[PDB]
Order: sequence, then C-alpha cells, then structure tokens
Amino acid sequence: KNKSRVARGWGRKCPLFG
Repeated sequence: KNKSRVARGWGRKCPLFG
C-alpha cells in the first residue's frame, strides 16, 4: 500500500502527515 498515514506515527501535532 502507498497510503502513508502511519509511516512515522506523528502523535505530536498532525496525526496524518501524508
């Protein structure tokens, strides 16, 4: 899958960097 929404779990600010 190309959907990169968990690649680098960004629980700091934006949850979905991709």
